[PDB]
Amino acid sequence: TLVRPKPELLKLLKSVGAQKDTYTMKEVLFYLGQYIMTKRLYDEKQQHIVYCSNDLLGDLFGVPSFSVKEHRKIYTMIYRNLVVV
Ligand SMILES: O=C(O)c1[nH]c2cc(Cl)ccc2c1-c1c(-c2ccccc2)ncn1Cc1ccc(Cl)cc1
Repeated sequence: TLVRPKPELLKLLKSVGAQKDTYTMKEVLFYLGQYIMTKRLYDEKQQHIVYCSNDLLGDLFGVPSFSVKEHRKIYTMIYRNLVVV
C-alpha cells in the first residue's frame, strides 16, 4: 500500500519535514494533518473544519474547506495528487 505524491503535494509534504518520495497513505495523511496544524488551517471554533482556502493545500485539494469527518472526500482529494506505485 504505497504512493508517490505528485510534485506539488511532495513539496507540501516536505515542507512538514517528510524525507521520502514514496509513502504509505498513512504517512501521507500524517504529514498532511501536520501541515494543516502548522499552517493554522483548522478553525479552533469549528474544531474539525479545515480552512484551506488561500493555501497550497486548497489549490491541491480544489476546495476552500472540508470537514476532517469526510473521509472519502479527503481520500479522493489526496489521490488526485498521488500515483500508486
Ligand atoms: O491524524 C492525522 O494525521 C490526520 N491527517 C489528516 C489529513 C487531512 Cl488532509 C485531514 C485530516 C487529518 C488528520 C486528522 C485530524 C486532524 C484534524 C484537524 C487538524 C489536524 C488533524 N483529525 C482526525 N484525523 C484523522 C483523519 C485521517 C484521515 C482522514 Cl480522511 C480524516 C481524518
